[PDB]
Amino acid sequence: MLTFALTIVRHGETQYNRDKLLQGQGIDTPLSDTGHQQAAAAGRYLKDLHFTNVFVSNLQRAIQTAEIILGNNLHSSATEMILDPLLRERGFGVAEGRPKEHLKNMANAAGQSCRDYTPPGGETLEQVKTRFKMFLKSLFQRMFEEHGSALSSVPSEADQPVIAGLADDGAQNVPVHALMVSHGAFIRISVRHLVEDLQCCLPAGLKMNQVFSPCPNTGISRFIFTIHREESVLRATRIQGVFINRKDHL
Ligand SMILES: [K+]
Repeated sequence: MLTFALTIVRHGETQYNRDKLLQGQGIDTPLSDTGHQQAAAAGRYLKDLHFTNVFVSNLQRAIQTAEIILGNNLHSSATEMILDPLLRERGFGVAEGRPKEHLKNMANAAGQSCRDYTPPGGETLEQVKTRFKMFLKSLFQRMFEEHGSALSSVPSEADQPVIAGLADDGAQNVPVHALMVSHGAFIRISVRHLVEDLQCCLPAGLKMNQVFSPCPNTGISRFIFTIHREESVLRATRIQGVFINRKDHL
């Protein structure tokens, strides 16, 4: 009954990103000069889209990116930025602020692979995914409550959106449109949840290696959700991937 677009953007570069140090929930660094530039370029790229809703993590690097994107936007000045701590980066505990290479050493020393390993004080992959699941539940409820004017009884075929390599791909006739600004590990985990764990459609020519790749700073992804209410429970009946980790603006 409600169809809405979700655009997902990773925050712009920090000095930690540049120096390849792990950045989680505890070190609240700002954008570097490079990050400010990347955020402005993403803001210019998305400037002609109306974001009816905006959600950002509580972390400064993400808040700044969201602020720059909205400042550059030509349609969304009345949209409030909602801070949601559920969008924070995966926690890395004692590994945070150490070279990403140190995490690999810790994994090795502990006998597990980089994928199985969670450092002390850190979050496991399932814990991060649970946060995204909670975010989705909150997102659906908020979109549904606010966009009664957009609700429709008309069902469609799971055919492909128009993807022309432009900023509005897949959203040309989708007026309800949320922006989500978050973090690389969180987004990667979230994308895999959407694609693998849920019923999901992916367009012609999109390689799975791309779908599951790490997101660059200000890399942009897009999904279209169709949600239904049954027994007062909201559920996604269709999730359509449009593009993943796009960085044409860079
Ligand atoms: K699936």
